[PDB]
Amino acid sequence: GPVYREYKGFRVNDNIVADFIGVPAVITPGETIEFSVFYTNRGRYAYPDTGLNLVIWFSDRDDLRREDFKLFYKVSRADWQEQDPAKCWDPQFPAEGGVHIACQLSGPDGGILSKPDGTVPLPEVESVTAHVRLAFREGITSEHAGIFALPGMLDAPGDKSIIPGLFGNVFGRLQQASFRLGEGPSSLY
Amino acid sequence: GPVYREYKGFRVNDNIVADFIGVPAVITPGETIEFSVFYTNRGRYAYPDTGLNLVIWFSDRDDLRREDFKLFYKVSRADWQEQDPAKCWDPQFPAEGGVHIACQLSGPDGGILSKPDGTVPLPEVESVTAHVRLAFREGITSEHAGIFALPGMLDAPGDKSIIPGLFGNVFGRLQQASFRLGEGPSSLY
Amino acid sequence: GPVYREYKGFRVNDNIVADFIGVPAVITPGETIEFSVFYTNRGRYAYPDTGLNLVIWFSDRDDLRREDFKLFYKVSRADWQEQDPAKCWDPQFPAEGGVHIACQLSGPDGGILSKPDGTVPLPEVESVTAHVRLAFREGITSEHAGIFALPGMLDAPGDKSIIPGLFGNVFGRLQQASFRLGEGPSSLY
Ligand SMILES: C[As](C)(=O)[O-]
Ligand SMILES: [Cl-]
Repeated sequence: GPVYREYKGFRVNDNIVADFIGVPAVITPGETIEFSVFYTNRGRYAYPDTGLNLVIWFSDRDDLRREDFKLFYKVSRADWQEQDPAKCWDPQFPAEGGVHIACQLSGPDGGILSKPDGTVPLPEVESVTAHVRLAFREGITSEHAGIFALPGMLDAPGDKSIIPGLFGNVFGRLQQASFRLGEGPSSLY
Repeated sequence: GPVYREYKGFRVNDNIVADFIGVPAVITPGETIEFSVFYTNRGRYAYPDTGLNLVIWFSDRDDLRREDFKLFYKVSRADWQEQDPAKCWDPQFPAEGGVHIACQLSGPDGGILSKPDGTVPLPEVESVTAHVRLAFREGITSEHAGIFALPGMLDAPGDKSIIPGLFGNVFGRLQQASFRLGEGPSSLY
Repeated sequence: GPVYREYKGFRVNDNIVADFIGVPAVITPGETIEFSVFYTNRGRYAYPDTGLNLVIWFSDRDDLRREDFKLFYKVSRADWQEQDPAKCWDPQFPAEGGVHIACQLSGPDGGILSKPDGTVPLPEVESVTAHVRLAFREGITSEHAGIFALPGMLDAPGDKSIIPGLFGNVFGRLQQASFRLGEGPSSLY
C-alpha cells in the first residue's frame, strides 16, 4: 500500500500526477477551446480504478456555477461525451474569496487501460487522457482563474467515491493552469 | 527546517516548483504575448514570505538587456503593474556565451495568501501566480532562448534577499521554457 | 551510480525528466507546428552522454509510419536538421492497437553542454533542448495521439545504445503530450 498525505480531510498520493497541454493563458468569453490533460502513475502501486476530476475556479468572483460553461470530453480513445452536471461537486467557496466548481470526467478509455468490468486501472508509468472542450458563456469574465486537474483513484477494488459527484476515495497531486477569462493583451509597444 | 542543496553558491529547495502556461515556442519580435506562471509548495515547510523571479536568457548573443523588452505582470488577483528595472539583477554572462536578465516579479497577490504587512507566506500545497505580458523590441532575434522561473523565498521571518534586485534568500526549483525569438516555421509540406 | 527501475526490460532513471513547450492540443493535418522539448537533470549524477528520443504515437490506427510525417529538429543553439529515418526504431504495435514510431533527436547542442568529442554530458540542474518542427501529411487523422519525450543517456562513457536507432542504454522519465490530429472544436454555444 502507498503512502497518503492528508489535505483538508482527504487522502492524497503525490505519485499520481497530472499534466496539461494546450491551455491558453487567456480565454475569450463565449469561445470554445480544446486542451488535453492526462494523469500518470509516477509510483509503484497499481490502482484498480481511476478517473479524472477537473476543478474550475474564479478567485475574484464567487458567482460562477456549472451552468455558466459548456464542457465536453473524451477519455483517451473513447468517443466524445458531454460532461454531466450531476457528476459535479456543489460550489465550494474558499475562505479568501472566489468559488470553485469541481467536475468529474471519468469513464472507459477506449480499451487501452480499461477493463471489461468498467474499471480503468492505472499500472505504473501508464496514463489516462481527457481531451476537453470548454467554453464559458458570454458576459462572464475573470482576471485570475484556473483549472485544477484532480486525479481520483479507488484505493482498493470495490471502494466507493468519497466526494459526491467526483470520482475516487483517494486523490492524486493537484495540477494547476492559471488563466484570465476576458480580453487578450493590448500591444505593449 | 527544510533540506537545501547548494547550486552556484545559493540554497535551493526543490519542493517549491514552478509551472508555465501558454508560453509559445516561437515569439515574434515586437509582438506582445501573455502567459501565466505559478510557484507551488510541494513540500511540508511553510515559507513566511515568497516571490517569483523570472530570467530571460538568450544563448546565442550577449547584447540583450532589460531595456530590450517590455514586461508587465500581475500577482494572482492583484492589479497589473510594470516590472521594475531596478528590481532586476545585473546582466549575467555564462562562460559559454549568452546573457541572462533576472527580473523580480514579487508583491502581494491580492489577499489570497498575502497579508496586510505585505508578506506572501506559502503554506503547503498552495501556489502564487504571475500573469505576465511580454514583448521583445523589434529587430532583435534569438535562435535559442528561454525563460526560467526561479521561485524565491525568505527562509525565516525577517530575512533579507541575497541577490540584489531579486526576491529571496533561498530559492525554489528552476523551471524552463525554451523558445525561438523570430519567424515561425515554413510549411514542411 | 544512480538507481534504475525496470520498465519493459529497460533501465529508467526518473531523475532525468522532460518538458514540452508549445505543443497544441489539436494539430491540423498537413500543417507545420514548431514546439520545444527539453530534458533536465533533476538528480545529482552527471551523465557522460545524453540525447533526446521522441515517440510519435497514434492509439486508434496502426498504418502510420515514419514516412507519414515530416520531422526537423535543432539541438539548443546548433543548426536545424532533418530527423533521420534510419535513426528510428521499427514501428511498435501495442497489443491493444495503434502504433508508435520512436525517433532519435540527438547531437551536439552548439557547445553549451557539448564538448569537442561530440558528447553531451548532463550535469545536475542542466538541460538540453530540441526545437522541433513537425507536420503530418494531409488526409491522415487521429482522435487520440501523442508525443512522448524519452531522454536517452549513456550510464558509462564506453556504453552503447541498447535500442537500435535510438540514443541511450538507459532512459529518463517519459513525458507525454496528448493531442488530436484533425479539425479544431466547433463552437459549443
Ligand atoms: C445564477 As447564474 C448568472 O450563475 O446562471
Ligand atoms: Cl478563446
